[PDB]
Amino acid sequence: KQPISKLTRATPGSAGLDLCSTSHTVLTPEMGPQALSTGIYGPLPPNTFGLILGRSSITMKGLQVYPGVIDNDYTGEIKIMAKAVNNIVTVSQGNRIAQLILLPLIETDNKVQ
Amino acid sequence: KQPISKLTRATPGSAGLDLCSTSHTVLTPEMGPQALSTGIYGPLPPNTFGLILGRSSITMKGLQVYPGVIDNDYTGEIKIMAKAVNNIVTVSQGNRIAQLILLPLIETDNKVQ
Amino acid sequence: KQPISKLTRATPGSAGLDLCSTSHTVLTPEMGPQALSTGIYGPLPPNTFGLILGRSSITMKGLQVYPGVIDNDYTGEIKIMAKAVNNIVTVSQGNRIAQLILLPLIETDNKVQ
Ligand SMILES: O=c1ccn([C@H]2C[C@H](O)[C@@H](COP(=O)(O)O)O2)c(=O)[nH]1
Ligand SMILES: O=c1ccn([C@H]2C[C@H](O)[C@@H](COP(=O)(O)O)O2)c(=O)[nH]1
Ligand SMILES: O=c1ccn([C@H]2C[C@H](O)[C@@H](COP(=O)(O)O)O2)c(=O)[nH]1
Repeated sequence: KQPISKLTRATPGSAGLDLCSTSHTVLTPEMGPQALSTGIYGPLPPNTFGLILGRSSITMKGLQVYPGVIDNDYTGEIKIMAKAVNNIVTVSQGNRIAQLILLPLIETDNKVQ
Repeated sequence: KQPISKLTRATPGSAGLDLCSTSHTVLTPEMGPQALSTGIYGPLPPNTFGLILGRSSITMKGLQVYPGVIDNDYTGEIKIMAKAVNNIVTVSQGNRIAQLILLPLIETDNKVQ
Repeated sequence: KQPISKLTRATPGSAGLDLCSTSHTVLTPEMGPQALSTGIYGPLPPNTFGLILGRSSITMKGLQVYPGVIDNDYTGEIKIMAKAVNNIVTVSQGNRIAQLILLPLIETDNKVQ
């Protein structure tokens, strides 16, 4: 059970923190959205929220990651929501399949329930 | 006709403001992108823009929300662009199907036309 | 070879900078994700990263742009990752098919490799 602080950036100017699946998973188009396990857990740094986005090299290989919002105070496991677009896609364990982007959480007076 | 200020957050640390459809809508894969009415209108707080994203529980049920950019000064109705991925999806009136994220609008010197 | 500074905003309050394809491209659903050339190159303003998102009018016409992360220091050509959802889509040269959003790049102590 690992916190977001254990994630790494590919390069200094990389916007995203790499996310890997902890399991070998095969996806087919007819399966629809699948939630892939990462072994990485919220919560996020104060005043930030997360966006899970695809890596372009993985998108172009036919695996769509659905953009996912990670709430600031989520303490569960970050999962990647993914779908094989046209073809059979195989994710090997430890392959980098998504990225976590951190963004400022703007305060508003919207009511909270 | 309701402003974004009438939206609510599920919880204090929730990144997104919940968006519901004002209509019962059935979607099938062959229908392609459909714009669902929300009865909620721009514009956005100063120096912010909006991103419409899916709720993960709804994505995993086979309804894809296409990420949508809400411009700061848009004064029209915020619609959710949505597609049934694989199966027939039914949206009941008032079910929460998307979320609005507010983000800082960065100024640039890019020319404006 | 044109920098992001040559991009234009539709309007002052437009969140996104317009991206056009430099080629006439026809897309069919069975083709899967295609990377469309823009002739526009990184890098991004300091402390920012980019998100490529669809234009709603183009999404509703059946062309899905996969959200793409542009790293701050990417110096290559910005490409639009796109897919025809259900039908045959034709992109004419110079038609605006996506938008670039600029966002703050938050610093973290995540290790960098
Ligand atoms: O791709 C995603 C999207 C969401 N979540 C988790 C974190 C979110 O805080 C929580 C609730 O999801 P949303 O309602 O924010 O979409 O689910 C993920 O693990 N992966
Ligand atoms: O999912 C969306 C995307 C856009 N719009 C509205 C607000 C945007 O300001 C306007 C123009 O769309 P874009 O060009 O920003 O994509 O359409 C929506 O209501 N829902
Ligand atoms: O839609 C996209 C996504 C990415 N890239 C380029 C810029 C990114 O910095 C680089 C690496 O992609 P990612 O790993 O950030 O997804 O590819 C694009 O040109 N278009």
